[PDB]
Amino acid sequence: HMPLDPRVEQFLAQMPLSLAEARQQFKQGALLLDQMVPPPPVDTEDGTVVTTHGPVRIRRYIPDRLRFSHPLVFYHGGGFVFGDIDTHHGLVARLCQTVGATVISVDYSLAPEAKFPVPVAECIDVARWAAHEAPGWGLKPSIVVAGDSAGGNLAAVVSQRAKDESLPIAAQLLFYPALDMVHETPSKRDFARGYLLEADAMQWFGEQYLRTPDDVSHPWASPALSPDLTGLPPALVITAEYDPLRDEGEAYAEALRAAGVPTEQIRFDGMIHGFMTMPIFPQMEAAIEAVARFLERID
Ligand SMILES: O=[N+]([O-])c1ccc(O)cc1
Ligand SMILES: O=[N+]([O-])c1ccc(O)cc1
Repeated sequence: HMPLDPRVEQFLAQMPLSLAEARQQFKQGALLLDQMVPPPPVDTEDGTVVTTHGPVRIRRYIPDRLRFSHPLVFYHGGGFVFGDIDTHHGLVARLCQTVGATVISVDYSLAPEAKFPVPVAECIDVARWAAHEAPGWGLKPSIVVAGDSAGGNLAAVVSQRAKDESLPIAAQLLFYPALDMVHETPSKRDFARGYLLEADAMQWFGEQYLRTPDDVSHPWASPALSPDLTGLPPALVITAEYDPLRDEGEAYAEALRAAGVPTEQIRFDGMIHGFMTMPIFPQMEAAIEAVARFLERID
């Protein structure tokens, strides 16, 4: 369908290890993008949450002007293997300042050192911590969960587990999430080479994160498999046109909508996976404005 965005096209055309080296390479790429398009200044405070699987470092972002009445809890992407609070600073800083929201960015345990479902547990525990702390920040105790890619998987799973875990969640923001590790979709078949997120990489991420191949069918790995989506938190689902994960994201949004979940589904045309941590693309800021607009309607 639609042409590639021009800046995206140029980026792809200009594109060209041990685990430690690969993690460093990912961090170096994130730094370079931040150097090209610097993040907004923002007040932050570091801390550590005691979870059921150990200490999890967090960073709380405080907006210049607080305008949104729920804390956001943000889970970074990176295939469950890469990324951290610093790689996703450019996005989180902008979410904080544009929405005018307190944001808790989470440094959950990475694979393969920690395996499925450890980060899911951690992410629930941090969300619960935030809900407990919210009144002392002058906020409502119901949280908004958010994440990109693998982080969007975590946000979606936390949301599905929330009622069972007595966790109050007001909304879920899924940025090009991974949701279905079982089924091939047309986008996954057709866009899995040459658009930054590759088939070989996704297979390797699964090998690092999952305990055994059978885990693909577990709903905490593949939340799109869950048959009952009724009563789940209001959902914003942002996809990229030329992303292998596009179709599972959009299908999940359709399923949420049909289950009576208030859902906004936005495809950014001509875009690729990862664009909301790539500030060289104006669509990153457009999508952050979509977040602000969506969250305005929650209260
Ligand atoms: O393991 N997986 O299926 C994944 C996980 C993350 C991602 O960005 C793509 C695929
Ligand atoms: O690490 N593992 O056990 C795996 C995980 C996923 C897969 O598709 C095959 C093997």
